[PDB]
Amino acid sequence: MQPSIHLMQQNKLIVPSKQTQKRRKPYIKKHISPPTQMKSQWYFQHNIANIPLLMIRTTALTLDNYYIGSRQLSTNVTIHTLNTTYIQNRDWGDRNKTYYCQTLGTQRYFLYGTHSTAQNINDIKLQELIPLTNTQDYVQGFDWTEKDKHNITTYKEFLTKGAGNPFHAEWITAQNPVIHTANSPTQIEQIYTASTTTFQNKKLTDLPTPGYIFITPTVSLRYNPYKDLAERNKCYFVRSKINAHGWDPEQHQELINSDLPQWLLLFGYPDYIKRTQNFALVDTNYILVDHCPYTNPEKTPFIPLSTSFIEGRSPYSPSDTHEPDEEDQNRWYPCY
Amino acid sequence: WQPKSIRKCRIKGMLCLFQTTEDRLSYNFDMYEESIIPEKLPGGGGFSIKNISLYALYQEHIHAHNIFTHTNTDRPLARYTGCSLKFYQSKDIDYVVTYSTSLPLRSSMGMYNSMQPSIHLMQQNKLIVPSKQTQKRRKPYIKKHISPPTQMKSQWYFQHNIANIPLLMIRTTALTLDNYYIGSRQLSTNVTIHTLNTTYIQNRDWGDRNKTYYCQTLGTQRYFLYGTHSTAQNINDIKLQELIPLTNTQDYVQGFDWTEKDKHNITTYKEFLTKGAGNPFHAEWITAQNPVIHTANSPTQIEQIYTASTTTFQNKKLTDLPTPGYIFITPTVSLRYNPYKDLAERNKCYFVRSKINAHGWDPEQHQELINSDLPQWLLLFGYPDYIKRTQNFALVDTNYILVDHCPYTNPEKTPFIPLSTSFIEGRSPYSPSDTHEPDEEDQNRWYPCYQYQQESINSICLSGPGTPKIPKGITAEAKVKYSFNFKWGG
Amino acid sequence: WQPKSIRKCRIKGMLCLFQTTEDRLSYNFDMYEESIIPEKLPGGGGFSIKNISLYALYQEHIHAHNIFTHTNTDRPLARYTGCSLKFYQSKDIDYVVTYSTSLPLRSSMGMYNSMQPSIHLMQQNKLIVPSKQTQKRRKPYIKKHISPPTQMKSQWYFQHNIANIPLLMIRTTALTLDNYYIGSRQLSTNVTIHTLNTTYIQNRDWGDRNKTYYCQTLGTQRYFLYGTHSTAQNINDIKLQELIPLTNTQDYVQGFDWTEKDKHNITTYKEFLTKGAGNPFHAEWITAQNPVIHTANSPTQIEQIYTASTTTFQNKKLTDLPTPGYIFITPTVSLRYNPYKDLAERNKCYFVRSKINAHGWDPEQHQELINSDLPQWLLLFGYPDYIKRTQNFALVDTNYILVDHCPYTNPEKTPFIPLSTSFIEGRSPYSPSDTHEPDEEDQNRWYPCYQYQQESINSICLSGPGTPKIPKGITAEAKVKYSFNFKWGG
Repeated sequence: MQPSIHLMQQNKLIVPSKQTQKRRKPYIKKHISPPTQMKSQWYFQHNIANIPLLMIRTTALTLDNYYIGSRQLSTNVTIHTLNTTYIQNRDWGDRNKTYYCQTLGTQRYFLYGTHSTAQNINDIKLQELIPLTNTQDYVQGFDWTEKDKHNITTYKEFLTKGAGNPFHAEWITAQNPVIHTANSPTQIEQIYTASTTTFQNKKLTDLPTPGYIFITPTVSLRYNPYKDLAERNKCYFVRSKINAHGWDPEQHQELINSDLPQWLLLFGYPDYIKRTQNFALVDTNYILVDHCPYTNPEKTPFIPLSTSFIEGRSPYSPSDTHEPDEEDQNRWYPCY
Repeated sequence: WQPKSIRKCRIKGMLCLFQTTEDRLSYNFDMYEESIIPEKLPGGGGFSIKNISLYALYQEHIHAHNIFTHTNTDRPLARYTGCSLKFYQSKDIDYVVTYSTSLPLRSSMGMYNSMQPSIHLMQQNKLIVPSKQTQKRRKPYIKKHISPPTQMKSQWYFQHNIANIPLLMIRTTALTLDNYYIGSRQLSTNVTIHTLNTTYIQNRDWGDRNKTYYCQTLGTQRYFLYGTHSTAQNINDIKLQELIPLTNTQDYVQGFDWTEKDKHNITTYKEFLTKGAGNPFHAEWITAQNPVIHTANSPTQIEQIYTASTTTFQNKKLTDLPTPGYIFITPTVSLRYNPYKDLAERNKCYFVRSKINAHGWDPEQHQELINSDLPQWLLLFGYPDYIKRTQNFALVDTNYILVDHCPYTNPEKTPFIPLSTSFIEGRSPYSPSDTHEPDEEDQNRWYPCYQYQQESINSICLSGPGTPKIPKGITAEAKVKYSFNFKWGG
Repeated sequence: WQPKSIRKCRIKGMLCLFQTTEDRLSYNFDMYEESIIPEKLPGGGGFSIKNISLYALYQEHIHAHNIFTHTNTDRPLARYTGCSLKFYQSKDIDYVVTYSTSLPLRSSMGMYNSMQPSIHLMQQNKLIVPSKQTQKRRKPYIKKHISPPTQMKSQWYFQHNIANIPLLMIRTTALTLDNYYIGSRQLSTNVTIHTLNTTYIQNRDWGDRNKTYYCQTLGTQRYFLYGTHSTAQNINDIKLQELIPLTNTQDYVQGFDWTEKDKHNITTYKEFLTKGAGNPFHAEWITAQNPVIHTANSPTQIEQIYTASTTTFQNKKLTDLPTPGYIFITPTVSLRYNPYKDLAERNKCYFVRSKINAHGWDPEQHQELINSDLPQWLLLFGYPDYIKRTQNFALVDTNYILVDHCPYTNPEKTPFIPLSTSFIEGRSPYSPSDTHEPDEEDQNRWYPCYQYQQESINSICLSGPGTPKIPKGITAEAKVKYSFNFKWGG
């Protein structure tokens, strides 16, 4: 149905716009025969009521700006994506359950935001970090120094109230430094239950497991349809409401596409899935994924992210509403 | 002796000829669509060279831009009959086309020079495509039948035997029949060209933290440029503490005075030269907005002086340097040029390496890569892209730079040397006004180099007749529909 | 621009298409006439692939099978016009023909599969030649004119420049339009196939006097087959002295009991295994006419036992071996198969090396040499000869063996493994009944190998539709007269 492949289809009909071309009569008229199965005999009411008589396929295009619009700075489209090398947990949307980016073996890993001005990773103080500990909540978090502001008496209240959104505008893009580690905040729980005021001498390296890496949640890929083909690229849906890792299909192997380049391959695929499979919620229940080796920055599996979600704004609100709307305050997680 | 089974087969698809813009007016498109163009950087080209081959058509079908009327599977025999081209009218730009079917179909230096639109119209057997704005036709396309190449006879051939042989070569470029000799807001034809001041900037070795930059070397003595904030017009009273030497390139750093010693943790003047170094090409020094003094100082002399005593500079004057000569010399000058006042009695252009510690602007690479007998606005057109496609130099964009000789400017220097306005005003290329500083990527490449010639040589081309002066920030498309007739067999 | 002197020249001669027989029904003839076929061994083939070239015609003239109307001496220029073929009717067999003149004329795996007569008739642009018995025509030959290859134009060429280029490719096979789905004495369609019992015979390393043969190796334990003459059905009371181990292959030896110690000058049980070894594939053990017991004995255990004491075996029982398990396992089983009950939902066939000490019947040589989606009676047809001509393996006949997978037999084993009736009944191939023992030459090759698959895979092909079931011991000829038109020049 994508227009550029649609024109190649035989027995087509183009309708030039009045701006593109001025015709003598502003309409194209044709006679269409009945379906070849339906003979020219008589039938009852409510016996041919639901039988289709004519099926119309239409799409929009522009014969003038075929390969490029006008203000289009370039063809060179930027695609935001989840950093799938470290964000592998598909279970979001729970106040009670903390969010771990990935689980290697039986150890969970977490992302921590900090405001440290020192580039060293070992001197960053444990008080300054702002753990995620949740999703679905567009909350930016705050430092341990803000203990008095939110009526905090213990670090448990800090994690319940001072939790920050990993996907928040100040952390999704890594505008502020964010550190991935194997901290397992239960370790900090034990440390401050032993003594919470002793954190003045607690350093980032004192955690039982080493590894403190600046890992951004999302990266901006650069892509180009003229440089992209279809030697192996593929796309499909995966559930977003399960506590399982990996981005492989587990739902329906009949709902995998492949042998077209990305700009064609994506076209109409979500709506097709909506109409054919009738999944639980489609929009809210799960998410779409693809595999494309033809981007400048490439990750075996990919994962779109609208610019609105990356810049911290509700969808389809261009610039005026800089914060997520009232309705989506309880759904701000990677979702269709 | 026709084969047993034949099947008529057509190939129908839309081919995007070029997407051009003001900042990308005179570059070859078809070598840029294969390569990824970074976002927020205008690309494309105002002219394209097409070598349509059967393997190229199959590759296009892989990208899903065309269809086959009948598949060629298990029919190795092939037979070519001819092609039909439908040139669609662009909405707001004008393009002319021409096609050839000779034996070699090898692009040459003369062909790319002749690709410039005003000389392209003079070429015989042309075809103009008026834009819808320029003229409203009955049918918004020009259709013609093109015979196969005259060498390729009408016999049968194998698959992957005529795969790479060209069947049709298309030459296209953009123009504007209305604003032929001038755009509209074009204040005048009177184009300004920034150039390196080649009378004193003669060293071609940039891009080294360790090695200082000397503008020129006469005999065995090196000369250096120093920036100062002195408010006195006298050249002898300017204090030695106030000067800000260059001592480096490739670093967009503006420098600071000796009075700022405490700010950057400076204990010796060596730390001053390592940290307080300034870019000679910086926006506050390239244009000579602030005074800059050329001399034969040889900063090792100042090294000796302050190793003797650094605090004694309160009584050290500019004239105390062992070698005299302190001249206000701007790094770059703005020439005024006019294509109607310029001819081709001796002008010439060529490339020279930018990564060697040698002086002079003469060619030393390839005497076969010199052009001459056309005026500048024609002579430059497509010349860089020609060099990219033909010679395959090391990096082209980064390895070296282009130079010309033109006696027809108001201010004239035997050899010249473009400089895009972006590089002169201290901004990354193709960023119009918002990003006033060089980007993150080019912080380690801010030296005179081909990635900073772009807009200047493009404007030199643009000043010539027939250039499509479109509004800034808009992109113009040009689509062509191709129908190749084939007959698979076997 | 015709040459100065031309001379019309024809080439007339008789070409023997194939001489087939029941035991040689589905092999390519034209690769066997070049090689010497030993006397008293039927040869030929039921189908032939012909690549008639000018050099081939000259070679035929060297053998004096044709004539030239006019000599080509001192006339290097050549011109081809066309060929006329006269297909003579065979006396008592039916053959169909087809011809192609494409560019490559390279035989493929699909072509040789499609060569089987019942699928060959379905091919378009065919030609049937009824036998004189089947039908009496007015003129006992079919004559047609065949155009030159469509790539070869009607221009002039040099000698030894078109010498090796094919001019005409002939595909032929034998059939019988009368007995299409069944012969005559054919008791039934219900063909019996002997096969190696692959559930326990899994070792592919045969043909070594020094190395003993183990049927299979589970983990690190080897299993062996033992023949005995015990008249008691109990498996635990069978005495250890009565067993006759294999301990070798490639030797058609039946073995003997420990009681025959004196006959062969045996002093120790090592001499018993060196001399009293028996062939597991021998006529009295392959079919399990005499009981044979599979076990995990590992004869080194018996070595230890008799080195401790050899005369104490009077009290040694079969159960005293360190590892239990004594199963009556026949080396080969007779499957029943039917082409009308067999399809192609998953069946497959391929070759595997027979001269390696490795287990399993999976392919490890070439995944490009697997066939599948045809029923067995088609799938096997011409496949060995195709492999001979295309891959040029080490020895084909002796180096390795063929295997298939077919779930459609009454008794079914994931992988299968033909075995000609001759090898199962202990006789040399192609010797019907007179020579009851393997010949002198094959005394040192009597192991499962391609030289013993012949009649079985041939019978599998024969069971299919359209096979010319001729009487045993008769040979059928098929002669074709070819007339090539040429024009020498110079």
